[PDB]
Amino acid sequence: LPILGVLGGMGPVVTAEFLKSIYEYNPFIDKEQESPNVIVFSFPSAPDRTGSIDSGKEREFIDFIQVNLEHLNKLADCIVIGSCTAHYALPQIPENLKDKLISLIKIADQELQEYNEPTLLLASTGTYQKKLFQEGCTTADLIISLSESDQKLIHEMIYKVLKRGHDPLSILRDIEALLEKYNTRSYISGCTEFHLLTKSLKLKGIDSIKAIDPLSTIAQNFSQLII
Amino acid sequence: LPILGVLGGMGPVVTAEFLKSIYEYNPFIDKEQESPNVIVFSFPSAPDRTGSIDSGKEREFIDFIQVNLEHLNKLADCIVIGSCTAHYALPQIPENLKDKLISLIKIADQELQEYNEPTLLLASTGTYQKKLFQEGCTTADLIISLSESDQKLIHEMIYKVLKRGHDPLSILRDIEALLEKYNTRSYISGCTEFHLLTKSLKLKGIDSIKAIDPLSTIAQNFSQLII
Ligand SMILES: *[C][C@](*)(C(*)([O])=O)C(*)(*)(*)([N])C(*)(*)([O])=O
Ligand SMILES: *[C][C@](*)(C(*)([O])=O)C(*)(*)(*)([N])C(*)(*)([O])=O
Repeated sequence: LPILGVLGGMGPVVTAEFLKSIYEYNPFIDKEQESPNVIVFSFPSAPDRTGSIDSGKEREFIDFIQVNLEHLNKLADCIVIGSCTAHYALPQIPENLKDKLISLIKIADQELQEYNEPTLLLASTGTYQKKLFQEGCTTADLIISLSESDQKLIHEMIYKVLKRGHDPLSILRDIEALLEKYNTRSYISGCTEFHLLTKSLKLKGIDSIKAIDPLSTIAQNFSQLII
Repeated sequence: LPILGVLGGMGPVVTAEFLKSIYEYNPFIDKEQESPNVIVFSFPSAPDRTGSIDSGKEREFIDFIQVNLEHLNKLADCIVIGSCTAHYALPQIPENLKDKLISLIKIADQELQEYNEPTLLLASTGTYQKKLFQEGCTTADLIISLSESDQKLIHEMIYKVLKRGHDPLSILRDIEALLEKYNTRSYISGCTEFHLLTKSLKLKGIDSIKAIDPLSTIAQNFSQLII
């Protein structure tokens, strides 16, 4: 009966891998009928998120979301947007469409409250420009913001490696480096692509790092979260 | 602009992995905007397909499809059902809903015509009961039907291993065995789960076997097939 709608494609590789996680972390006992009921709107054609801010038409982007939320509100019970940045348009949307919503920022916020140690916000320059975490989280004093320099190095990783579907473990060495620099053993997948990393770490059984990955957190607690 | 709708979840593991293939086999050059626009209805709760035939209510199952096709006809340009068996309900659906459809049986049929050697139809007992390939394919004389005995051994693989998300390569030895028995170096993923195998073979670079996997064939030729 209960159905999740996912407005994704903003990271189509991640979008796919996220759905894969949902069934990985909710494997049925006897019958498939048991398993999670998901709807995925995978639209890569969504106007570039970090590039919609740096041009005149954020107007075009907000429309995209509104249109697709109007659809998903009918077909789903709960709704998730598979892009953190993308949440920046939610001020502009009428409150009725956001009734079913589950903020990736709120999920990250709760996770960080329980973990309760300083944690590095891994996000692109454009994700940071929107200040979604600094405004949105109650646990904001525990968030370590990257330097503008390192935000661009993370922009490289996301777009040049992760988004292109290459092995997430390749960037691991560069991420371990940052973690020592900013002096934590933990990260927030500000940019959703780090769902891909989060998995690859768990797969390798590398427990040295604590990952606050909202998409993992959703997948795992699907049975609870979806009403 | 062009959008594919996928009525899936009949194999939720496959459904996820299929979407992953779409982006694996259509990796963008410069911008993600380029990439494939997909909608996925992943509903595991679809009444058991092989078990809907062996009870009174195939009536319940046909409704499920019709309802979801009515939806997808609005939101998509082309439509695919992520289950071969599931095509057995298409006689009962009004022709207007099937205007956008892409038959997994037709795709398998074309592929087999070009390959043009005897090829083993790997499918469950229930998939066979519906005789979808024997009636649907023009290339039907090239299809080698499994023995009823071996259909149940494939039922085991599908449900006990593949559907439960375990490594598809584990069954490989048992599949190589069948291929030698029925005396081919080729197979048809009658049951869609063998998308999972098809990938795992390609990943390993095992070219000894020729796989007629419709879901691979769709993913690869997305740019062409979707109008
Ligand atoms: C901005 C990035 C994206 O996917 O468009 C990032 N993954 C995000 O939104 O969190
Ligand atoms: C019957 C099986 C299923 O997925 O329900 C098989 N994968 C098929 O339909 O091809």
